[PDB]
Amino acid sequence: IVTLTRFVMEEGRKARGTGEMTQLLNSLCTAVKAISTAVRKAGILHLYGIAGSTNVTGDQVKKLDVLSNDLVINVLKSSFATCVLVSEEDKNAIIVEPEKRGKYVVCFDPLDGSSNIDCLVSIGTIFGIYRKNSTDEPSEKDALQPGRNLVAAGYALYGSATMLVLAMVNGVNCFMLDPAIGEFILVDRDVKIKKKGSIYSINEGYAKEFDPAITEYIQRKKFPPDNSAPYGARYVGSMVADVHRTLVYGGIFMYPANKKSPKGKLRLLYECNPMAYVMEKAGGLATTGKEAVLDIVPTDIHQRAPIILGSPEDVTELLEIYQKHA
Amino acid sequence: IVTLTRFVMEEGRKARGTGEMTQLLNSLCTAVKAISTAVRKAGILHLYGIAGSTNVTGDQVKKLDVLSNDLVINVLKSSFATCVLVSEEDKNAIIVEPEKRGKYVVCFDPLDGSSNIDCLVSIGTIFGIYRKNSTDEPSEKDALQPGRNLVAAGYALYGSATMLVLAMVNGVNCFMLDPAIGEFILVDRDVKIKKKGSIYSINEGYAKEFDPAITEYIQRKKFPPDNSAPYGARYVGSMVADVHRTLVYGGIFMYPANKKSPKGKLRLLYECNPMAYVMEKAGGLATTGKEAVLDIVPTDIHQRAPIILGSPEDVTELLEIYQKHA
Amino acid sequence: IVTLTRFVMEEGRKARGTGEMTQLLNSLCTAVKAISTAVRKAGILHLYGIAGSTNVTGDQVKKLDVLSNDLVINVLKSSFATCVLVSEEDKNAIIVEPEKRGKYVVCFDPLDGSSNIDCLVSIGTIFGIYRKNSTDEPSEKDALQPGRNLVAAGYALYGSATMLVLAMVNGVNCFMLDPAIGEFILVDRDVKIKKKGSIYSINEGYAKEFDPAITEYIQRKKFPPDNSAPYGARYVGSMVADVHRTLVYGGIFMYPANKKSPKGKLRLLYECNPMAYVMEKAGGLATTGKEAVLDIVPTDIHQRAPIILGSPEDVTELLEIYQKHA
Amino acid sequence: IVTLTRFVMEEGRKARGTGEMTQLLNSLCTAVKAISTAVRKAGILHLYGIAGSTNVTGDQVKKLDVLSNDLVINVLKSSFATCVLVSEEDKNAIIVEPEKRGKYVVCFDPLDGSSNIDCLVSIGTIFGIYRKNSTDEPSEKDALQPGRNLVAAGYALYGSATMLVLAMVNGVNCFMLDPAIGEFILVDRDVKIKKKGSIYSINEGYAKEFDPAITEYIQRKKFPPDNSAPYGARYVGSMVADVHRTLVYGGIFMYPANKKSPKGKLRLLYECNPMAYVMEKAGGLATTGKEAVLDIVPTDIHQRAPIILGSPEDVTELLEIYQKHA
Ligand SMILES: Nc1ncnc2c1ncn2[C@@H]1O[C@H](COP(=O)(O)O)[C@@H](O)[C@H]1O
Ligand SMILES: Nc1ncnc2c1ncn2[C@@H]1O[C@H](COP(=O)(O)O)[C@@H](O)[C@H]1O
Ligand SMILES: Nc1ncnc2c1ncn2[C@@H]1O[C@H](COP(=O)(O)O)[C@@H](O)[C@H]1O
Ligand SMILES: Nc1ncnc2c1ncn2[C@@H]1O[C@H](COP(=O)(O)O)[C@@H](O)[C@H]1O
Ligand SMILES: O=P(O)(O)OC[C@H]1O[C@](O)(CO)[C@@H](O)[C@@H]1O
Ligand SMILES: O=P(O)(O)OC[C@H]1O[C@](O)(CO)[C@@H](O)[C@@H]1O
Ligand SMILES: O=P(O)(O)OC[C@H]1O[C@](O)(CO)[C@@H](O)[C@@H]1O
Ligand SMILES: O=P(O)(O)OC[C@H]1O[C@](O)(CO)[C@@H](O)[C@@H]1O
Ligand SMILES: [Mn+2]
Ligand SMILES: [Mn+2]
Ligand SMILES: [Mn+2]
Ligand SMILES: [Mn+2]
Ligand SMILES: [Mn+2]
Ligand SMILES: [Mn+2]
Ligand SMILES: [Mn+2]
Ligand SMILES: [Mn+2]
Repeated sequence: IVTLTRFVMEEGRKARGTGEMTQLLNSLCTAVKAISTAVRKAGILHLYGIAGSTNVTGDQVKKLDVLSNDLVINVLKSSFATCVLVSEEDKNAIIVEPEKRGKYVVCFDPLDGSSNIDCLVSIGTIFGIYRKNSTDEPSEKDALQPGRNLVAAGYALYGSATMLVLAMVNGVNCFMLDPAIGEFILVDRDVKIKKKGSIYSINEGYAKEFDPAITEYIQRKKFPPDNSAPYGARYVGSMVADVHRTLVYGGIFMYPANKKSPKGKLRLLYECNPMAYVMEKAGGLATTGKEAVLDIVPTDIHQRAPIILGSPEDVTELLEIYQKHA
Repeated sequence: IVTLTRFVMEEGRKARGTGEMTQLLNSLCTAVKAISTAVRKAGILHLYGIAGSTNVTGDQVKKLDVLSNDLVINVLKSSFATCVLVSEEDKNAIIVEPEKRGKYVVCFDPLDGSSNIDCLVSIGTIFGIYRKNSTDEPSEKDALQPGRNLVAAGYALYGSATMLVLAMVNGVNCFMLDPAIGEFILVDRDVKIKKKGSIYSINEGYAKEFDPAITEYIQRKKFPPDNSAPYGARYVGSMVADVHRTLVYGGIFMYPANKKSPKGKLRLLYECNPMAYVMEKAGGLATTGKEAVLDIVPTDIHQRAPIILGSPEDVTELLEIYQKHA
Repeated sequence: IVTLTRFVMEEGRKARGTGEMTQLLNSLCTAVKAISTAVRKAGILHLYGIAGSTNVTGDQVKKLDVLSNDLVINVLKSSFATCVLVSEEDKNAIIVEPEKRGKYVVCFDPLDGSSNIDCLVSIGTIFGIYRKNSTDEPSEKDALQPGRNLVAAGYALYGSATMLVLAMVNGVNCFMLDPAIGEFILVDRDVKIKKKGSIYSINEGYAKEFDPAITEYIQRKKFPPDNSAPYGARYVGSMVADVHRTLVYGGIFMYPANKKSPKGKLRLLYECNPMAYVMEKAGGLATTGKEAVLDIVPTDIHQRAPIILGSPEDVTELLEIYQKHA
Repeated sequence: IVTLTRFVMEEGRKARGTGEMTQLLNSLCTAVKAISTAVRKAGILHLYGIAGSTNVTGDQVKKLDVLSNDLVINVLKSSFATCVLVSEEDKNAIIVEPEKRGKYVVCFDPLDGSSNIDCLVSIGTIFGIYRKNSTDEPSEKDALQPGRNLVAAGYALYGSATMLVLAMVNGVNCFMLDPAIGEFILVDRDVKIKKKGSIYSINEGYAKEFDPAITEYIQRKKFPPDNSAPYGARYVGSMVADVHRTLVYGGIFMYPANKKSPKGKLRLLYECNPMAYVMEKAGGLATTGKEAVLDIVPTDIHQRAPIILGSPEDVTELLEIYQKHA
C-alpha cells in the first residue's frame, strides 16, 4: 500500500513544504538502500577489514565506515537541501559548496555498530536534521544546536530485516525495505512505546566503573523488591539495535556516565540526540541521569553524553535513584 | 572463487561419498536461502505475528516458525537422503516415507531466536546430522544418539548478512550468501576459535536464580583479580548470533542450569549439540558445567541441557569453578 | 554517479518547477520497478494466462496487463499530480478524484507487447504526459490533444535489461534499473539517432495487404539500387523493443496502414505519440506516411494510426515513395 | 514445488547415474545464474562495449562474450565432470587438466545474440553434451560427433524472464529463474511443439541471396494458396529467442544456406545441434534443407550449417519445396 516516498510527500504536502525537506529525505533513503545492499554481502565484497585510521572520537575505522560515509556525504550533497554536515567520520563540519547548498544541517553516524560488523550482528545508520538558524555564512556552529531543535530524526537498522524508522513533529513511523523492488514499505504507522517494559539493556562489563545509581538500579532489575519477576537482560552491542528493540518491546537502554567517561561514550550529535528525539516522539524519555538529552546545548560536535532511554516508567524509576543519591 | 556447492562436492568426493550426504546438504541450502529471503522482508509479508500454538517445548509459535519449518521438512524429504527428522516444532520424530527415505537423521531448529523476530534482531536456523545406526525400522530412537556421533553440524545466521557455517570431521568453514546470484560463497576456510577472548555472554536477568559458580565467574569477569581489564558483556538474545560472535571474536557464551531449570533452557538435540560440535571442531569447548555436551546420551528428543561454550581457556576457567564448588 | 531521482530533480529545478512534474515521474518509476520485478518472474507467479476479457481496442487481456495496469492507475493517482488518465486497458478516460487530483493528463500502455509475454520476449510500458488546457471540469477531452503538446514521454523496456528511456523538451536520456538497489542509473545522456541506419523492421506477414509504397520500399531494402548491401531485417514483435533498437542502432520501424487497417494498428494516444515524441527528440522522424504523428488532433482516445519512425534519412526516403505514388 | 536441482537428481537417480552428469548440470546452472545477473545490469557494469578481438568464426567480441565465457570455462572445469570443452570464443578445443577431468565433452555458445546486446534485446547461452567415446587421450576429436550422440542439450534465455530449457533422452522441461532466491523453478514439464504454427521467422535482408526454395516458401507464407491467412512474421535477431518462441507458439525458424554462405551462418557444434536436439525432443524437426542436422558428422569444430526447425508440418512443407527443386 504505502511507500516511504508516498508517505514522505503526503505528510510534507500537508505541512505546505517547499519539497526541500523532501529531496533531502529521499536522498537519504537511496543512501540507506545502498549501504544495506553492501552490508547484506559485505564479506563477499571484502568490506570487513580496516580502512586504516582513527576517528576524531577514537574509533578504529573500517572500510564499511568509509563506503557508507562517502555515500551519505554524496547523497546529502547532491540533494541541494543541506549546508552543513556533521559526520562521525569527519573531524570538522562539512560545509556544502554554495551552488549545491540548502538550508539544512545534517548530523549522522554513517555506520553505527562497528564492534559488530565482523561477527555479522545488526548495525545501522543514525541521522538528525536541524533547520539553519544563523544568517552567518554556514559554519560548524549551525550544528551546535540542542536536540529540542530537531525537525527530523531517525536511523536505519540493517537487522534480520532492513528497517527505516523516522520521527518528526507528529510522530514515529517504521518502513521496511523490500529488497525485491528497492522501496521502503510502511510497516508501522505512528508508533508508541510501552509505559513500562521488562528488559534492561546495558554493558555490565563496566559493573566496576559504574556509579551508585546504575548499580542500585540493575540490582533492582535482578532482585525485584515487589518480588515480581526479574527483568530480562539484552545487549546486542549495536546502539541502533538495542534502541529499536526498546522501541518495539519496551524496557530501557543504558550507556551511563562511568568513573572513566564522565560523559559516557555515545556522541551527542549523531548517536544520542536523534535516538532521544525518536524516543520522546514515541512517548518515552531520554536522560543523562541528570537532564534531558534534547535540552543540552552542545559546545563540541564530537561531544559525548550519557544516555538513559525507553519506557517512561522505567526511565523515571531510575531518575528517582539518581535523585535519591545526588 | 568457491561456492558451497563446489566445496561440498570436492570435500565429499575426497571422502569417497555416494553423493547422498551431498544431495542432503544442498537441499538444506535451498531451505536456508528461502528462509533468508522471507526473513529479509518478513514484516512486508505479514510474517510477524503468531501462527497460534504452543510447542512440545513451550514456545509461543510464530508464522516464521511455521513457514521455515515446512520448508525444511519439505526439502529434507525430497532429498532422498534422510529417514528420521526431529524438529523443534514437532512433538514426535518425523519418519520419512519409504520411497523418499535415506540413511540420515536430521535434527533442527528451523528458526532459532523467536524472542528476536519482531524487533528485527538476528535469528537463524540450526541443524545436526547423524548416520543411521539401527537396522530397526527407523524410529525416534535413531535420533537419541549423543553428540560425538554427529557427521555434520552447522547453522545459518540471518544477521546483518546471511551466513552458513558448517562443521564436519575435518573442520569449520563459513560461507556467506550473495543475494544477487543466490549462492553461498566461502568466506572463511577452516576457522579456529581464540584460546581466550574477552567477552562473556549471558542473560543476567537470572542473577538471582543462578548457581554459586556462574555467580562467582561473572564477578571475576567484572572484577578481574589480576587487575586486568573487565570482559565486555554481550547478549544478543539469539543463540545463533551469540554463538557465532563467540566463534569469530572468542570469549564465552552461557545458558547454565539455574534453580528453576535443573537442565537449562536450550534443547540438547537441535540447539546444544550442533553448537557444541561446531564449537569443538573450531578448537573450543562445550560443557554442562559438569560434562561435555557431545557425550550425553539423550533419552528424550526435546530434552534440555545447560551449555557453556567458547574459548577453551575461558570455558576451562569456569569448569574449575564448578569443581571448586561441587 | 547519477540516479533518475537525482537527474529528475536537477532538470526540474532548473526549469523552476513546482515539484509536481516530479512527484508524478517518481511515482511512475516505482510503477515500472514493480512491473519489472513481476515480469522477471511472471511465470513463477502464474502471471502468464488470460485475465479474461477483450479491450476497447480488441486485445485478448492477460493478467500482466491487469496487474501492471492497476499499479500505474494506483501510482499515478496517489501522486497528487494528474487529473485525467487514459489507459489501453480502460474504455473511458479515468478522472482522478478531486482531492488527489493534479494538473496532468497521462496516457499509457501499461504493458506493451502482449503477443510476446508467454514466449518471454521483450515487453514494456509506454506513457505520455500533457499539461491540462481546459478550465473545464477535467474530461476525456483533455487527452484529445495532438502529440506536439507533450511535455514528457518515454517508455520502459523490460529487455535483457530493464531500461527507462525519457524525453522532454531538452532531449532523450536512458536510465537502466539496477535490481540490486532498486534505482535507475543514467546510462546514456542526451541520446541522438543516426541520420541513416541499415535495419528495416516490419511484420512482412502483411506483404499482401500492404500498399505500393511500403512494397516498393521493402524491395529497395532487399535489392539496393546503388548496389549497396541490403538492410538487415529485424522485428521483435514488441513495439517498445523495436523502437528502442531503432533508437540506438538507427534504421527504421514500420507499422503502416494496410488494405485492412486504413489507420494501421497501433494506437495514437499511448503507443504512437509517445514513441514519436521520443523519436523526434532524438533527431529522427515519425510519419503516417502522409503527415507527422505529433500534429494529429485525435478525436477518439483509442484511435489508431500508421507509423513510420527512425533515422531521418530512411524515414525521408520512404516519405518520398509515398509522394511518388499519391 | 520443484527446483532444477531437485528435478535433476530425481531424473538422474532413476537412470542410475554416478552423480557426474549431475555435478556438471548444476555447475552449468550457477554459470547461467551468474551470467543472468550481469546481463540484467550489464550497462551499469560497463559490459556493453568491445573486449577487443575477432573470433575463430568471425565475431567482433564483446566483454559479455568474455565474462560469460570465462565463467562457463571455470564452472565446467571445477565440476570434475568434463574432459573436452568447445567454446564459440575459443579457437581450439579446451582439454581439461587430468585431475579435474571427467568423461564429458561440452560445446557451448557462452553468449548467443551479440548483435542484440547493446539494444537490450533478448540473448542467451546454448550448450550441448556428449559422453566421451575414445579411449584416446581426450582430443578435439571427441567433440566431432554428430548430433544424434547428444546426451543433454539446452540453452538459457535471458528474455523478459530468465529461462533454462533442458532436453534429454526423455523430453524437454522448462525452468524459470526466480531472482529472489536464486533457484530455477520448473515451469513447464515435458514440453511438446505444435504440429503446425503460423509464424515464419527469417532475416529477409538476404531475400536476394536466398535460394529458390526459401523464396518460394516465404511467398507461400505471405500469399497462402489455400487462401488461408498469411503467417505472422517474427525475427528477434537472437537465435535463442526465436528458437524458443518457435518452441512455445509453434511455427518455423530459418537460417538457410544462401549464395554466400554455402553452409549457412550458424555453427553446427554450439548453435545448431543443441537447438536441433531440443527441438526434435519436443516433436519438431531440424534440417539443412537436405538432411537432418543431428546426423551430420562434423569435421571442423567451428563449422557452420544451414538450419530449418520448428513445427513438423511446416518444416515438412518446406523440405518438400527443397525436393521439388533439387
Ligand atoms: N516531507 C515532509 N514531511 C513533514 N514535514 C515537512 C516535509 N517537507 C517539509 N516539511 C516541513 O516544512 C518545513 C520546511 O519545508 P521545506 O520548505 O521543504 O524545507 C520543514 O521544517 C518541515 O517541518
Ligand atoms: N559432501 C561431503 N563432505 C564430506 N564428507 C562426505 C560428503 N559426502 C559424504 N561424505 C562422507 O561419506 C559418508 C557417507 O557418504 P554418503 O555415501 O553420501 O552418505 C558421510 O558420513 C561423510 O562422512
Ligand atoms: N523534473 C522536471 N524536469 C523537467 N521539467 C520540469 C520538471 N518539473 C517541472 N518541469 C517543467 O515545469 C512545468 C511545470 O512543473 P510543475 O510545476 O512541477 O508542474 C512542466 O511542464 C515542465 O516542463
Ligand atoms: N541427472 C541426470 N538426469 C538424467 N540422466 C542422467 C543424470 N545423471 C546421469 N544420467 C544418465 O546416466 C549417464 C551417466 O551418468 P553419470 O554416471 O552421472 O555420468 C548419463 O549419460 C545419463 O544419460
Ligand atoms: O562496546 P560498548 O562499551 O558496550 O559500547 C557499545 C556502543 O558502541 C557503539 O558501537 C558506538 O561506539 C554503539 O553502537 C554501542 O551502543
Ligand atoms: O530469553 P532468554 O532466557 O535470555 O534465552 C534466550 C535463548 O532463547 C532462545 O531463543 C531459544 O529459546 C535462544 O536462541 C536464546 O539463547
Ligand atoms: O502482431 P503484429 O501484427 O506484428 O503487430 C505487433 C504490434 O502489436 C503490439 O503488441 C501492440 O498491438 C506492438 O507492441 C507490436 O508492434
Ligand atoms: O544477423 P543475422 O544475419 O540476421 O543472423 C542472426 C543470427 O546471428 C546470431 O547472433 C549468431 O551469429 C544468432 O543468434 C542469430 O540467429
Ligand atoms: Mn560510525
Ligand atoms: Mn554509532
Ligand atoms: Mn525454533
Ligand atoms: Mn532456538
Ligand atoms: Mn497494453
Ligand atoms: Mn502496446
Ligand atoms: Mn557467443
Ligand atoms: Mn550464438
